[PDB]
Amino acid sequence: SCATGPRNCKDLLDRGYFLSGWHTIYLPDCRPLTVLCDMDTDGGGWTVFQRRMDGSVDFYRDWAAYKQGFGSQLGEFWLGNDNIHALTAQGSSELRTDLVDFEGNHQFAKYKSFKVADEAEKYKLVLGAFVGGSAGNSLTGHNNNFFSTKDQDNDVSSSNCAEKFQGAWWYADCHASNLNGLYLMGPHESYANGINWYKVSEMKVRPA
Ligand SMILES: [Ca+2]
Repeated sequence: SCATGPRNCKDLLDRGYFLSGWHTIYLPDCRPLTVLCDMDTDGGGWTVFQRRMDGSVDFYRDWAAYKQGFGSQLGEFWLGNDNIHALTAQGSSELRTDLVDFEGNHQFAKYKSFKVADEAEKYKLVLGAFVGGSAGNSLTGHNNNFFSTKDQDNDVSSSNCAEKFQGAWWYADCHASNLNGLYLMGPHESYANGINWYKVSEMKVRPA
C-alpha cells in the first residue's frame, strides 16, 4: 500500500530494481501511478514523463488531454501535467532530456532543477540552470512560462504558438518547434522526418 510503497523511480532503484520498465509508485496523496523508470542512463532512477520514437501517437491535443496524459506504455506517451506536477512537488528535482537522431547518434541535456506548478498556475515551468549536455541548451528562454495548448493560448506571442507548431509546450515567443511538435513523416531518405529540439525523445526527472 501507500505507506510502504515507493514514491518514484529513485526509491525503486534503492530497493533493487535495476532494469528499466513500468512500475507502480505512489503519488503524495497516495494515488497509485504506473510510471516508466530509466534505471540505466546517467546512474538510473529517472522517472520518464515523455517519450516519442515513431510518430504513431498524435501529440496535437487539447488542454484536458495534456492534463490527464495520453498515449501508450508500449510506445509514445505524455505522462500528464497533474502527474508531472505531483512528481516535482515534494523536495527538489533534476531534469534530463535524451535524444537520438536518425543516424543513431545519442545526445542529451541536463538541468539543475525542474518544477511544474499546479493547474491554477497554468502548469507554469520553473527551470534551473543548464548543467550541460551534447544536445545543447534549448529550454533556456522557457523558464517561468505557462503551459499552452491549441485551445488555451497562454504564451506571450500575438500568434497561437501551439497551433503554429502543432503541439503543446511552455511557449514564450515561438521561434522554433519543440519535443511535443509535429513528428514529420516524409520519405525515408529525406530530412523531413522526426522532431526538433530527432528520431527519439525522452524527458525524465529524479530527486536532486
Ligand atoms: Ca498568443
